[PDB]
Amino acid sequence: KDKEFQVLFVLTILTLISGTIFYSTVEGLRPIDALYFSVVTLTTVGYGDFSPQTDFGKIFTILYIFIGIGLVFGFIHKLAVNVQLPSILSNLVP
Amino acid sequence: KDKEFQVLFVLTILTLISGTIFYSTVEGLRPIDALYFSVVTLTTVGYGDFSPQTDFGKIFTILYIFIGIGLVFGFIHKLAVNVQLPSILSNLVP
Amino acid sequence: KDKEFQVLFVLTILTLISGTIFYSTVEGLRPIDALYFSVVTLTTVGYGDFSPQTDFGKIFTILYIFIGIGLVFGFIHKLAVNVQLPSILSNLVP
Amino acid sequence: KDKEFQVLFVLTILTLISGTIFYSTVEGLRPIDALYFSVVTLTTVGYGDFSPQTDFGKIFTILYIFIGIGLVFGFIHKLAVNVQLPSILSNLVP
Ligand SMILES: [K+]
Ligand SMILES: [K+]
Ligand SMILES: [Tl+]
Ligand SMILES: [Tl+]
Ligand SMILES: [Tl+]
Ligand SMILES: [Tl+]
Ligand SMILES: [Tl+]
Ligand SMILES: [Tl+]
Ligand SMILES: [Tl+]
Ligand SMILES: [Tl+]
Ligand SMILES: [Tl+]
Ligand SMILES: [Tl+]
Ligand SMILES: [Tl+]
Ligand SMILES: [Tl+]
Repeated sequence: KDKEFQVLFVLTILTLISGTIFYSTVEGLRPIDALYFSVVTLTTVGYGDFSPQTDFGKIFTILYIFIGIGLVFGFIHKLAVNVQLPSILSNLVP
Repeated sequence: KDKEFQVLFVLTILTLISGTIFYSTVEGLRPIDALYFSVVTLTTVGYGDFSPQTDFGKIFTILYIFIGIGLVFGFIHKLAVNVQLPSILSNLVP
Repeated sequence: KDKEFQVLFVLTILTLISGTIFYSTVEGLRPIDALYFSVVTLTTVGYGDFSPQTDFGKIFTILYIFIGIGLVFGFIHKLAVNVQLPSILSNLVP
Repeated sequence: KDKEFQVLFVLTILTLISGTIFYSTVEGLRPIDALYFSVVTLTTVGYGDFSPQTDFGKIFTILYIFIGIGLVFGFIHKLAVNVQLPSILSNLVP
């Protein structure tokens, strides 16, 4: 639980590393924009201020979403259950 | 349940207060636009009519999403289960 | 189950009726655009091809999302479980 | 489980085939853009770089979302549980 959250954290980090490199290189975004876009994509926000322009970028984004969404939201949840909720409940009492 | 919903309500309010101040100040949005954007972000709608323009805004938005999504949707759900569904079911019968 | 799906269906319909009237009137959208926008909003797609321009539209959209998201996705799910999955499984065998 | 994932995979594929043909034809998108848009829609990302322009496209998109969202996310999850998580856990040990 405290130990499992560390697994999803690495996996998420690795997923975002992959998107940051792909979109910097193929779509030509600055690395910070590429990471931002990767996060905005896999959390399903999708502002569209960055969006792939090339057919290679679109095909990767299809695959990137299907693979990553399940992971990322897995991490958000465990962060919610096993890391966020404790601190909350511990602040309720002295 | 009636008591827990009040916890998530405050926490959500505090999360949206934080986004409203950050985006008003760093991204220069009117306070109402900043709150609207914060809500549109953390519910994962993401119209993109407002989107951060500065690197500081993008880095904060990455962190803001990961922290807040789990909270907000937690509140939507409890609102659904413990506050919305009762009124519905009570209207079914006299 | 077959009976409960009918409840969420009406409630969803009523939620979308409300958005269709509000956005037609306050934001000035054609009624079909207003319904489309209401659906695109409460399912959290959020293309942003329509987005509220007035402060009244933004305040309503904040409230509309928090109230409706929980409902709508409730209906999508029951449609998935109690109406979509049966037909699927019945087609598996003669 | 290994067998059920194959069911959702076909159904998802068929759902995306339908969107690819509809949006190519009615909205006039290149087939690759149409598939990309279908995926970006049903995963609720919604960049809005493509969005339907015709009333027929908007009405279909309303129905397409309500029908498909439940399916697609069903597939993402099973992919997460029954296909993604194993490989993860098997890499943990030799
Ligand atoms: K946009
Ligand atoms: K735009
Ligand atoms: Tl945008
Ligand atoms: Tl941009
Ligand atoms: Tl979304
Ligand atoms: Tl979006
Ligand atoms: Tl937009
Ligand atoms: Tl704006
Ligand atoms: Tl958008
Ligand atoms: Tl747009
Ligand atoms: Tl428009
Ligand atoms: Tl979205
Ligand atoms: Tl866009
Ligand atoms: Tl386009």
